[PDB]
Amino acid sequence: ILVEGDGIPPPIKSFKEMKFPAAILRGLKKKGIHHPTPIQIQGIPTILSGRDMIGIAFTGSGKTLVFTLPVIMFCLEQEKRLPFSKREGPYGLIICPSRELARQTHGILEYYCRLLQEDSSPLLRCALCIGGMSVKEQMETIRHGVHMMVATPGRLMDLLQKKMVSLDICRYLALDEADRMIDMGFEGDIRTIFSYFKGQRQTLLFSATMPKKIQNFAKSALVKPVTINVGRAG
Repeated sequence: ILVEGDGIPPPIKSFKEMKFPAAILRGLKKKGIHHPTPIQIQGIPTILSGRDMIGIAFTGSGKTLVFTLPVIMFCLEQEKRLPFSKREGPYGLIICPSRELARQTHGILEYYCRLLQEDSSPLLRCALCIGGMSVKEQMETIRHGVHMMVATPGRLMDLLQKKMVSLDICRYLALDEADRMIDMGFEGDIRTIFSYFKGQRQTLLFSATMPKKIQNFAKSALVKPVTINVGRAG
């Protein structure tokens, strides 16, 4: 693994020392996840410190936990401090290239959120904003307020234009497969989405590749990120 940037938070070698709630630790074990992977060991402390992050990583590296477990922890703290109102949120947004990936990530979020609620946390609310859903479905969930939203870029753009969603309290934005999303034509939509932020945000970008178009994108999207590169082998 290769890490670049100033002020790199030290790596943490176990999930327990990363301070996840017990319900999360129990759920990792139920999923057979016992020890962290290299991008988790270095990436989770980076995200928990509040820094922006570039993860050069692909499926199999354990990237998904890097960008899903911190945002659940942040939302849980926020919901305790001040319960979310109807029409409030999202606080955290994950954008990905495909319906099947968004569904998968959303289900991961709801899994951990269910585990937390079975252990006397509040129930956090997670929205899926993709194609093949009606105005009806989407409007419904956003009516109750949303902690976390998982979206594909064209659908999110539609919702933002129609003022059905607002990014006014969104403080966390993760881009999963940013290379794939730009190759598929969504650069403009993603860049436009960033301009819907009225205030500051922590931005995470995950990509298996890093060609010049993506290097330039990341320069525009992120601020002083820590880069973590798992390597072509790992």
